[PDB]
Amino acid sequence: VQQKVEVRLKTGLQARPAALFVQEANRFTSDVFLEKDGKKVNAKSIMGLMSLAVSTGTEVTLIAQGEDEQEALEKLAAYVQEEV
Repeated sequence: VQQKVEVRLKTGLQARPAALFVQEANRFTSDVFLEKDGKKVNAKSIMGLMSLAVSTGTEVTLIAQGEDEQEALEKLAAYVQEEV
């Protein structure tokens, strides 16, 4: 089941946090995504990170279409815009 919460990627998933992002979204047994204002990709995947997630400042919706749909999507999107 897929849900996603769009957040501004203040992380812009460069590596430090975002590797952990991918890792968490990935922990989540969900087809996770990150959709830059709709431009979605597998959040836990290369293009999810490097492509969409890496777009620091984009209001990208972090999806999780898995066992931890809601869980994954919300905390992962949260993560992008929650710290620095």
